[PDB]
Amino acid sequence: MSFETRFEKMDNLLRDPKSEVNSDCLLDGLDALVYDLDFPALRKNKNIDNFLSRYKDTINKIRDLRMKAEDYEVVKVIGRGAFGEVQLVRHKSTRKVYAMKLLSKFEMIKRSDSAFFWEERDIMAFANSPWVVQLFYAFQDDRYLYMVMEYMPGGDLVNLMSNYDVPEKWARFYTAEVVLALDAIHSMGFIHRDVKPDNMLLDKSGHLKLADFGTCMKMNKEGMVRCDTAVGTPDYISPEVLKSYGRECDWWSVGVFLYEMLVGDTPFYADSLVGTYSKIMNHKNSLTFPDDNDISKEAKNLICAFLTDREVRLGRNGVEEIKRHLFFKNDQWAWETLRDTVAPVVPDLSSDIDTSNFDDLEETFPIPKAFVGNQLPFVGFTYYSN
Amino acid sequence: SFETRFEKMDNLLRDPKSEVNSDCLLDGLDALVYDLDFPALRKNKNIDNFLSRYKDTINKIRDLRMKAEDYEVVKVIGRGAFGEVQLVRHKSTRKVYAMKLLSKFEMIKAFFWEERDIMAFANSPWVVQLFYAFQDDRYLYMVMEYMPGGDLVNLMSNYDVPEKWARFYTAEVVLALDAIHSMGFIHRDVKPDNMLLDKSGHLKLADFGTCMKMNKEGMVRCDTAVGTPDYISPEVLKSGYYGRECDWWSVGVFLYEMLVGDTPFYADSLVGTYSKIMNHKNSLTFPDDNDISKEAKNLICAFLTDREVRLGRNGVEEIKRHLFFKNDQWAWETLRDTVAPVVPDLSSDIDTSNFDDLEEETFPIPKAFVGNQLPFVGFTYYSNRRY
Ligand SMILES: COc1cccc(CC(=O)Nc2nc(-c3ccnc(N)c3)cs2)c1
Ligand SMILES: COc1cccc(CC(=O)Nc2nc(-c3ccnc(N)c3)cs2)c1
Repeated sequence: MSFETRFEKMDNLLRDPKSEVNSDCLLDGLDALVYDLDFPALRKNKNIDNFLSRYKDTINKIRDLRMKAEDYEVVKVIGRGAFGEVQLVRHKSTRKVYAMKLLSKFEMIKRSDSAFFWEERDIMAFANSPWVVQLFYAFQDDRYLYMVMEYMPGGDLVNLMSNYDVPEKWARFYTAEVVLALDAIHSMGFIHRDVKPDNMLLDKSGHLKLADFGTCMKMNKEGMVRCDTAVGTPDYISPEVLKSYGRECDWWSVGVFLYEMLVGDTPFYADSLVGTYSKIMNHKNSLTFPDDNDISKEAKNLICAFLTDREVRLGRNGVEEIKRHLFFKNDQWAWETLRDTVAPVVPDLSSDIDTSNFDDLEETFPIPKAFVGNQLPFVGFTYYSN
Repeated sequence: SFETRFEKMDNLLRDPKSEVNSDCLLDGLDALVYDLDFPALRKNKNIDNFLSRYKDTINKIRDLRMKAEDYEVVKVIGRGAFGEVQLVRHKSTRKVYAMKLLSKFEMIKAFFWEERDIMAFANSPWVVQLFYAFQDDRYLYMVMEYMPGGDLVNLMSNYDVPEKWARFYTAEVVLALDAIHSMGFIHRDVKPDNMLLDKSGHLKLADFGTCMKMNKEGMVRCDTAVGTPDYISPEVLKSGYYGRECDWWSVGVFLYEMLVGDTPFYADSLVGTYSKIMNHKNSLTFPDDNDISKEAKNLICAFLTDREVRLGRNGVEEIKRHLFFKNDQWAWETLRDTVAPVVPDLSSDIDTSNFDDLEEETFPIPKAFVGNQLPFVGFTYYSNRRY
């Protein structure tokens, strides 16, 4: 390369939203260093003291100029999870409405889990699919991570399933939309691993979008992934993920969702968590349908096609072999124009902040005696849209 | 407003004078990684995971950004306290520069800020120009335009300086010191070693180590002495509240040495010279030299007096008006456009004939976080520069 080339390459890298060394990732680096060094113990070191003093006025200006939590008015707590809460907010200046997921920095470190969010960020930020919930801004402070997404007013599939005996027409529509959306994620080289109705959200038109990309992972050259982590609720997970694989695992979960929609309960439910794991491992004999003519021949066929060992699982050869399945044969929609058709349940909403589909809903780090670098696992999480 | 805050934050990342422009920010990451890559500290998972995460990236960054291996070293054209100056050729552009190196370890065992600043933004034909300023874990680098004509020490050592020449060189020093003063700085250490010659034989000031910013009264309050033992003014020597009058004392010393051949307060020992300075009232004497003109003597004595009566106390113009400078060859306003008394005859773009023939220890591995690279974050001048 030439002199100019090297300069222009470096210059563009400061401007790239996919760059690790963007103007924003670099500002995080400084902001972190200053948080982890402002203690009296460490200030005994002159290098540390002089540095902090030198960058006092500057670090403050930035802390006040950059996007902060006090820039938003909180409207309602629309959810709760492991390491935080999701809330309906209004950006005080623009007056624009968003869903904001908060993640506790102290808790994440304590609970040793402090790297999942990376996958969740990139997916929502750059997916640019009508099937993925859109990330507009990502920011932070010494205590939390913030994800500013577009608000899904229709609620989740858990709420839908709880308010209707789902007819087969609807189950076909919702399964198909899940299939198209999982395929979009796979096409970005990702495996979800724990697909559940809690992750399936409804837009203002009643169409599907996937959310909460916690368990997601990037595939290797062979389209494969390795792990050994703590399973949450085993109910929706593939046997091979519990036994610990490729994207076949996400198709196992689709069969569990299609079962639950039509039967009313999950196929491997048991009292205890360990109970559910046993039923999954012994799927070959545990999977049974009730004696009511209700489920069609093809619905049963597709369920069993997905609820088998990976080696014979519908999907092992690709999306198209799932799409071709007779269960989907219909006179209402084409796969290529489905998200343009009329959704089976269209939400009737009172406002831009209607929260009718959502059910009605502080330990910090100690002072360190030496350098601990608690802010280091979060440098570069920041993101802004233009 | 929302936009206002973006714009404000945006002008800050772009400003070459900003503390948080792309240049400083990249230095901040580069530093953190250097001060953390040790086995002791890597036992901390936060530290290990961070380093592993930013491995591939920090390397790309290091390979792209300006580094010392981008230059071919032609000769060591100097040495000083904290490093060496060398004639280099940028391997890609093939362009020739003088590069001053400063040992990061030795410095620890903050003058460079004033020096960097003056050379980068002076925008005067009297000041040596800074093009790039880069670093690493061991050195600071200052890429300046190469002065092929050498210093005034070399000139004075190869010629019996005639008065015509001494007038020219003094005048150019006067114009250049005034330029620094106009940037609100006291030079504090004016000497022939700091006076360099361009390809045309014209003056430029270099090595701005001792440079300090004047206050509202155009004064400096230093509790300790600063400068060279022979050029140091009585008031800096006993520091301390003083002004730019001190630089004019040194011009006197520089005038006397060019005409007499020796410094005015020279003595056997260094302590001896200090004594003679403090007694400038009786020590200043001229030899039986049927060549030092009446005015040359007058100007020397005008500068070599106590500050209260020193030529310059009222301003540059009273120095300029002095009869010593009365001549029919140049005007003050068109002097650097006149033909220099010694025009260097140079063989190439890398002719180093005016430079005498010339011919490493680092920080130990730390057991805990020391942050030895923190006093240098922001010294880089490459990404965000004034054009
Ligand atoms: C992993 O730790 C946590 C912490 C807190 C909450 C949760 C659940 C969770 O992930 N909810 C999500 N909600 C949205 C969301 C997007 C658009 N609109 C609406 N209404 C909700 C995206 S992810 C998990
Ligand atoms: C601070 O301690 C040190 C360390 C290393 C060298 C020195 C002497 C010193 O300051 N030399 C200079 N040389 C130049 C220079 C510019 C253009 N062209 C040419 N040929 C030389 C500028 S400053 C002092």
